[PDB]
Amino acid sequence: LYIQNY
Repeated sequence: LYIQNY
Protein backbone atom coordinates (compact mmCIF):
# COMPACT_ATOMS: atom_id res chain seq x y z
CA LEU A 1 0.00 0.00 0.00
CA TYR A 2 1.54 3.27 -1.25
CA ILE A 3 -0.23 6.64 -1.36
CA GLN A 4 1.38 9.68 -3.01
CA ASN A 5 -0.94 12.67 -2.58
CA TYR A 6 -0.70 16.16 -4.02
